[PDB]
Amino acid sequence: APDTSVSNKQNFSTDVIYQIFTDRFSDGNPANNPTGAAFDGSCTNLRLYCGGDWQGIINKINDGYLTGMGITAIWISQPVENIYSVINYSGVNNTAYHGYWARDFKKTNPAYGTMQDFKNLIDTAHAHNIKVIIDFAPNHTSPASSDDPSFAENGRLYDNGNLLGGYTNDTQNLFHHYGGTDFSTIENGIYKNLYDLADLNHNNSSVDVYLKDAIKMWLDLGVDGIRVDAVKHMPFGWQKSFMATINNYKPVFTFGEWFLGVNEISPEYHQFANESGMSLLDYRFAQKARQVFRDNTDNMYGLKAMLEGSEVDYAQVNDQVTFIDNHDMERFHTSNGDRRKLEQALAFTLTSRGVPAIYYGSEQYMSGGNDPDNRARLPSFSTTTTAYQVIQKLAPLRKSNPAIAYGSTHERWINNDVIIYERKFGNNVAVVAINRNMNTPASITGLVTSLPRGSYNDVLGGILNGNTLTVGAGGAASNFTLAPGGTAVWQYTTDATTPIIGNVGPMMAKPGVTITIDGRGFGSGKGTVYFGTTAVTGADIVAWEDTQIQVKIPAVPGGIYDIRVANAAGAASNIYDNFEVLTGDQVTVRFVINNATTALGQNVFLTGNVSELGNWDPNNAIGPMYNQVVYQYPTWYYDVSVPAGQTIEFKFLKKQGSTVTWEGGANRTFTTPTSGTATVNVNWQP
Ligand SMILES: C[C@H]1O[C@H](O[C@H]2[C@H](O)[C@@H](O)[C@H](O)O[C@@H]2CO)[C@H](O)[C@@H](O)[C@@H]1N[C@H]1C=C(CO)[C@@H](O[C@H]2O[C@H](CO)[C@@H](O)[C@H](O)[C@H]2O)[C@H](O)[C@H]1O
Ligand SMILES: OC[C@H]1O[C@@H](O)[C@H](O)[C@@H](O)[C@@H]1O
Ligand SMILES: OC[C@H]1O[C@H](O)[C@H](O)[C@@H](O)[C@@H]1O
Ligand SMILES: OC[C@H]1O[C@H](O)[C@H](O)[C@@H](O)[C@@H]1O
Ligand SMILES: [Ca+2]
Ligand SMILES: [Ca+2]
Repeated sequence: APDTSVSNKQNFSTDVIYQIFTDRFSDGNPANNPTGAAFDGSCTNLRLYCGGDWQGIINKINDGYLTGMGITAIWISQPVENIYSVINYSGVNNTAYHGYWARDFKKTNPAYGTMQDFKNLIDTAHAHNIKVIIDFAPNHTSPASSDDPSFAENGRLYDNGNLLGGYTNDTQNLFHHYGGTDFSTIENGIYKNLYDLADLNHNNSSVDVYLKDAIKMWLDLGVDGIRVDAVKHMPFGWQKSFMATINNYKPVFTFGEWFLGVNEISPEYHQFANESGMSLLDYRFAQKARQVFRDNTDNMYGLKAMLEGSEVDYAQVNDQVTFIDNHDMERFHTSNGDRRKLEQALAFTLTSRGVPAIYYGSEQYMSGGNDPDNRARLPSFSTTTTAYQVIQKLAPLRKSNPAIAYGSTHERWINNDVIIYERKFGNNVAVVAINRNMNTPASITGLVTSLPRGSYNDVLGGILNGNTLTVGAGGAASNFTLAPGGTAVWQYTTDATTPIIGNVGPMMAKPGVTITIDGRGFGSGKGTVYFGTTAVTGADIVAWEDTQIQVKIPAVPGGIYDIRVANAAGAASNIYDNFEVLTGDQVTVRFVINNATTALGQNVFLTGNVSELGNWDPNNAIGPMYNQVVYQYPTWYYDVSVPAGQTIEFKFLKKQGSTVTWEGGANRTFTTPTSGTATVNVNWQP
């Protein structure tokens, strides 16, 4: 299939995602609406159910509202059955309209629809070449008080109707009972409850296996992507085995939400995108795009620096989901904000690297503050707003122009208010010029691009006041004045003669799994895929065509590999690095070490003999381990994804700066379970 196919569930850079709060989009079936205190048909109480459902999204795909816009992926509210309680928080009544308060991950939320409505949504979306991404929130079930078992549904978790347990009298320890987080540390935020949500205990084998069985069920129903909620609040080791479960079973594009505020750059955030096996919502892009295009607290140099810097800091920048607002931010468009600002920011996101996500109602200029006011019902389904037309013209370029789906980003002209950047992938080029100043025209002189000579028409058709670009010899453009608020997109596409890899998904899997390599110039005839210097040819290449290769990961040792393609003619591609071949299936094991006293700045880490534990390398050791919530110093603990069903050797070490102190004695051995979790409780060997 080509890279742009609806069946490419592994990579979404050629897609434009439309993020839908199911309840707030279209009530296509009023018979499934909540009744009583849980429902507000006027949707003026934004914490109640307004009635929107999966039949409503089907109707909007069918009648061309979503497809007219060029949307090729929808991201909907978590589909699982939620609690039915209307919770009163100091006066306001609150319901599970948002899908985040699960009670059964194997059943649907009936307000949204039946399991048959879900399959009809999947099939209708696919028949219209729309991929379906669902939220999945495995961190917690629902508001619970162990002190008051009658509050809400006491966080109860059911397994396809069968009650597993609740928060009060949790003798099985399905949940964490350490109090609520104050967000002071990542550890604190992981093992304590978010607010009052009953925190699931992923170290409990029943919880571990249940959530992994539940995600496989939704993958069996044909979902094409997963947005994981609260990745900052679950153990990294468990989420890496969770990702290995998905990737070793049916790999689909998975990204998580790790919130970053304005100007916050976090190494942990970047480590998570680079090493977890899922990508992230690109809050670094979103916050800077809002600073430059919305709030004017930064200028185009800030924008250039984020684009240049993010291309390096994210190992796979083409997998990051970009957006200018979403459910956790005030809407981009303000009451007194010029609409041109929204239209430019959307033109910027749609032509930028990564996977653009448009929050529902952006095209209808919805404004609103923070939750719940950014989740109002969308007011109109008008197909003629300028913002609808901006998405309609630019979203198709993700499928048709590989420079926009995969290309590098090159700033070609800039000043405080104007950026002209170029996306390049082989000989495919897109050039985007944006003047954010709504008053001053920009005189552009000396612009050089990679466009062949010609008179390029603005793909936006002058609707954001763009113009034709005349390109002469050597990509030099004839000088022009960029209008106040002007935005223009110029492009050139042609065939790639060289194999060029633009994206690979999944990026972590065991031997035997088929990965998807997308790009251009692979040719029709089966060539060679290199994992390191290991050639994979012939029958292990499951599919080969010019834009997409599907190949089985060879049985190489676990570790990180560069991928490279050589077409049938021996021409080799660029290297696509950081592929992790896992040692096998994964299980999360909790390692607990007692009596590991440390100095200030000295932390305990774990390493061992499998790639998953850094292969005995102190620079790649797992940690720093935790030592405050589940166990307290000098006992340290950490949840680590390790190969299932085997004896690993490992040792703990203390690291402070450059100094590694290994524990003495013989290497430790442990035989990991085949599924479920295990705890290793040991004592520091001096
Ligand atoms: C729990 C959230 O924590 C992080 O995001 C926060 C961030 O820390 C704040 O500084 C920022 O101002 O707001 C964000 C949202 O609260 C984390 O990175 C996020 O992934 C995470 N937000 C998720 C999770 C939930 C579950 O609580 C959603 O909230 C919903 O639940 C509450 C109470 O249970 C309901 O009353 C709300 O109506 C729901 O939105 C977040 O919206 C979701 O984005
Ligand atoms: O500073 C690193 C470590 O040093 C210890 O002295 C301290 O008691 C621990 O709580 C800390 O994690
Ligand atoms: O008035 C606004 C209401 O919104 C929130 O849900 C608060 O929890 C609640 O206590 C407050 O009174
Ligand atoms: O057998 C004990 C030895 O095992 C491991 O290879 C450790 O790397 C080493 O530092 C330790 O001293
Ligand atoms: Ca309904
Ligand atoms: Ca948690």
